[PDB]
Amino acid sequence: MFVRVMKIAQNKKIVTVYPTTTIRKALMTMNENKYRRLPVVNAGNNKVVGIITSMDIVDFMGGGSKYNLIREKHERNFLAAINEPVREIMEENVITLKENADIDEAIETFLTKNVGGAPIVNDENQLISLITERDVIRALLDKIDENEVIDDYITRDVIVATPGERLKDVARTMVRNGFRRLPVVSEGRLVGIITSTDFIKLLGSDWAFNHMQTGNVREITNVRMEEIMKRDVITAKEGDKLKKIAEIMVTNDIGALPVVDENLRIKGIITEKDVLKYFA
Ligand SMILES: Nc1ncnc2c1ncn2[C@@H]1O[C@H](COP(=O)(O)OP(=O)(O)OP(=O)(O)O)[C@@H](O)[C@H]1O
Ligand SMILES: Nc1ncnc2c1ncn2[C@@H]1O[C@H](COP(=O)(O)OP(=O)(O)OP(=O)(O)O)[C@@H](O)[C@H]1O
Ligand SMILES: Nc1ncnc2c1ncn2[C@@H]1O[C@H](COP(=O)(O)OP(=O)(O)O)[C@@H](O)[C@H]1O
Ligand SMILES: Nc1ncnc2c1ncn2[C@@H]1O[C@H](COP(=O)(O)O)[C@@H](O)[C@H]1O
Repeated sequence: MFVRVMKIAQNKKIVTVYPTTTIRKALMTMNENKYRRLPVVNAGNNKVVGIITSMDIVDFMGGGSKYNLIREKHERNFLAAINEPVREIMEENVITLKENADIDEAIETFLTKNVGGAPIVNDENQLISLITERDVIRALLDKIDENEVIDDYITRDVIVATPGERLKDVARTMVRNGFRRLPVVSEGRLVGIITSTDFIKLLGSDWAFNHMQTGNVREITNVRMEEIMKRDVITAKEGDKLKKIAEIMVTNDIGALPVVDENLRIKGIITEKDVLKYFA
């Protein structure tokens, strides 16, 4: 079937920033709009020139190569570094869809190009809209066979964080593996979840505005997972229906559920991208 992606796209206007928008302001925008994904456009002609997600912020904070903007150019000063324009840490060469793109293209793009959301552009590459894996799952939820089970879709080998792990280390794990969410596991048992969004929430805390002005930047990246993880996790289990799990994700704006034992031992993880393999 050939259904236009545009027929689904968030008919809300898309929140954007500009290349000269500071990292600080981009962070606030992410925070204020709850949107953890921001297209970078010209002011301008509205051409998509970049994209910045919470994962890019986690990179910048210590998880990857973008951290050297802080450590090197700005000699460990997180607060001066965030005055840098967003173009310094945004991803360029963006994966986009043409305004005539269809659902199957979007899905293939999500499944093969390891993205969860893509800007929809026209022929001038001006921003029209954006589509996420959630929008597609929401639109096709009642087209999932009610009997289809989650087993085949579960990612068995889970990359994990522990309650004692420092933020600077979990950030490495997230960025290196390209996983925004890590189940938190201790002695084989699920004790929580931590995501890249949590790291962003932390930066906009009173606790963090304190250490920055009178910090002690390092104390932010030294926080252990137990201090900030979500302890009570929406989990899935083998034998659960795929449609049930999918519905739970979409109705809660949650992208990932750790898959657990009745004893809370980790069997796997299932995410929105996995759900979309049903329509592969
Ligand atoms: N459409 C895109 N085109 C190019 N790069 C992108 C795009 N979307 C995200 N990225 C980049 O991918 C890297 C990982 O970010 P993130 O994991 O937040 O995106 P994602 O993989 O699309 O999200 P999700 O885990 O919900 O599927 C970041 O550097 C981000 O800038
Ligand atoms: N399975 C879960 N159970 C309980 N809490 C969760 C679960 N998954 C994520 N969270 C919490 O939800 C909050 C938002 O997480 P996150 O933004 O990474 O979810 P998401 O799938 O990316 O949805 P979105 O991309 O639309 O924001 C975080 O505080 C995270 O700890
Ligand atoms: N923590 C993890 N450990 C192992 N695999 C994971 C983890 N998180 C996600 N995956 C798998 O990686 C693939 C891409 O999923 P994705 O939704 O982009 O991950 P995430 O939401 O954490 O960024 C999926 O098959 C998913 O099950
Ligand atoms: N955008 C960036 N991302 C990562 N590291 C950077 C970035 N900008 C500057 N740096 C680091 O800061 C050092 C000095 O930068 P510069 O003074 O602008 O030439 C560089 O050698 C890099 O190691």
